[PDB]
This record gives sequence, C-alpha cells and structure tokens, in this order.
Amino acid sequence: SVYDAAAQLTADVKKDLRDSWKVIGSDKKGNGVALMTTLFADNQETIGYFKRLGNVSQGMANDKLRGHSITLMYALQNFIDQLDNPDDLVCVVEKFAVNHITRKISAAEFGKINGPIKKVLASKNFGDKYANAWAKLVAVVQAAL
Amino acid sequence: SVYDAAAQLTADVKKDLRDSWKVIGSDKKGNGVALMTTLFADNQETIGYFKRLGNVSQGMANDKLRGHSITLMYALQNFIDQLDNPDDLVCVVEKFAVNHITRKISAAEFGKINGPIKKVLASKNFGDKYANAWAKLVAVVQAAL
Ligand code: HEM
Ligand code: HEM
Repeated sequence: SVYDAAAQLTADVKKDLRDSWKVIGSDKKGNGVALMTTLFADNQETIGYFKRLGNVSQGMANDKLRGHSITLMYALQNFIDQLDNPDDLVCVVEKFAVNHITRKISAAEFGKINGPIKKVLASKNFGDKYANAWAKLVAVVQAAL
Repeated sequence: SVYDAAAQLTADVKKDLRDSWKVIGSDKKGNGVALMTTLFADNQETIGYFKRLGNVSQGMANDKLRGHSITLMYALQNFIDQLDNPDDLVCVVEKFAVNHITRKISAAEFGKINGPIKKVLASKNFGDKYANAWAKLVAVVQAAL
C-alpha cells in the first residue's frame, strides 16, 4: 500500500530529503524549470503529454511552462512538509496521483522523473545518497499509480 | 485583465497578505479544511462540483477532502511567494485558473470563497482590513476565469 511505502521512509532518508530540499526548494522557479527541461531533453517521448504548455523548448520564456514548473515545486514542498505524518502524506500523494492517472501516466512513466532529479541534485553537489532518498519518495507516489 | 488586477496589489495590500498568511498558513490542514467546510455550509449549491471528494460533511475524517484542502493551502502559499514578481504571480494564477475553467467555475462562483476567507480570518482576530486584502488577491484569479 501507499501507507506502507510512506511508513517505510526512515529518519535518515527524511533527513537527507529535508537537507537537500533546503537548497533545491529555495529557487523553485529556476530549479522547477531545470527539472522540466531536463525531463524533455532526456525523455523526448514525454513531450507530447505536455501539449497544453505549448512550445516547451522556450524554457523560462514560456509562461505556461514557468507556471506549471513553479507549481510542481509546491507539490514537492507539500510532500516534504508531510513527511512526519504518514496519514497526511498519503492523502496528498493520492490527490496528486489522481492528477496523473487521469492523464494515463503509469507508475513506470512517473519514475522517469528520477533521472532529472538526480541531475538537478548533482548540480548542487548532492550525490547518489540524496538521489536514492528522492527515488524512495517518488516510489511512494508510484505505489498509488 | 489579470495584469490590471495584479497591479492593485500595492505595498500595503502585500504587507497585509503576508502578515495574515503568517498566521493562517501555519496550520494548513486545519485552516484548509475549515475554509472548505465553511464554503460548503454557507454555499450549499457549490457542493455538487466536488463530487469526486465524496461525503464532504465528514470534514477532517474524509481523506480526499483533507488531501484537497492541504493542497489548496499550498496554492495560496504559492501566490504569496510570488507577490514580489507580477509576471510570476500571473503565470501561476493562470495555471490555477485553468484548473477551475475546466470544472466550469465562473468568476462569480469563484468569488464565493471570500465569505469563508473572511470567517477564517475573523476566527484568528484578523478583521475586515485583512479580508479586503484577500479579496484583492482572489480578484486576480477572477480576472483569469
Ligand atoms: C516529482 C514528480 C512529479 C510531480 C510532483 C508532478 C506534479 C504535477 C502537478 C502538481 C501537476 C499539475 C496537475 C493539474 O493541475 O492537473 C502535474 C501535471 C502533469 N504531470 Fe506531473 N508531476 C511529476 C512527474 C511527472 C512525470 C514524470 C510525468 C510524465 C511522464 C508527468 C506528467 C504530467 C502531465 C502530462 C501533466 C499535465 C500537464 C498539463 O496539461 O497541465 N508528471 N504534475
Ligand atoms: C482561494 C480560492 C481557491 C483556490 C486557491 C483553489 C485551488 C484549488 C486547487 C489547487 C485545486 C486542485 C486542482 C486540480 O488538482 O485539478 C482546486 C480544485 C477544485 N476547485 Fe478550487 N480553489 C479555490 C476556490 C474554489 C471555489 C470557490 C470553487 C467552487 C465554487 C472551486 C472549485 C473547485 C473544484 C470543483 C475543484 C476540483 C475538485 C476535485 O474534483 O478534485 N475552487 N482548487
């Protein structure tokens, strides 16, 4: 269950998430757009899913892309704030899962975000340990897909 | 025009938003759910739009309502964090406007949240001055619908 995946995140994983989020979450516009543009660069097959945003190659200049990317960073803020209450984490993960289920995004496709997260973290010198912690949070969402 | 509406957020208004958000934003779960249950109690005719959340009369005990409500408070957080930059505020407002346009929510119906906001504010000892500041931020969204 989602709860199981949630309930599993340990004190050390939560620490590494919070520590790296302090940095990555401090520039939501810049890091959110880098996350999205990295997804599109590395996984070109996903571009079609984002047709509402218009020409995503425009980066920061594309207002729809910038609004989406900032907002995505607040979904991660939300998850980070809920880490200590699995019950609250589960209900917000289930809400965002629905946003993706309705777009036909599978658990495997959702996991394509791990590559972009690892690259953004690495840009701030957070290494593999940090990328592994983030994959475990992503895995909570995958449990709902 | 969203841009004209955004221009109405003067220095004084911004300060009153930030000062009151310091208090209401500190309990996203509790204040989020209070806002929604106040909406539903005072404006019963809007309940039908929220079919996906199930039995909203259950309040905090309804997991879907709790997840939705927490998330709504992060939309507000997002707006407050964008007050420094009007181009960023506008692009996040337009993102959320689309979420409501697709649900067939008009500017007038969206404005039904002003009553609930005033009540939640008043419950924390923030009076009309603060409710009016909040109505100016809601008006930015209304301009986009
Ligand atoms: C860290 C991981 C992710 C988070 C936190 C996240 C969060 C979000 C949020 C907050 C939205 C807006 C939902 C709405 O307003 O309806 C969204 C939309 C969307 N997401 Fe994600 N997402 C993630 C990863 C992905 C991945 C990996 C894909 C596809 C492979 C994906 C596909 C979509 C699509 C197609 C939309 C709708 C875009 C639009 O038309 O507005 N997401 N996501
Ligand atoms: C301060 C004002 C409000 C804010 C910040 C806000 C924010 C949000 C957000 C962030 C969502 C989730 C969007 C998604 O995942 O698709 C949402 C959904 C929704 N909102 Fe609002 N909202 C506000 C007021 C209203 C009002 C007054 C109404 C109706 C009169 C309304 C109707 C809806 C509906 C029907 C949904 C979809 C619920 C569901 O099926 O998940 N909103 N809103």
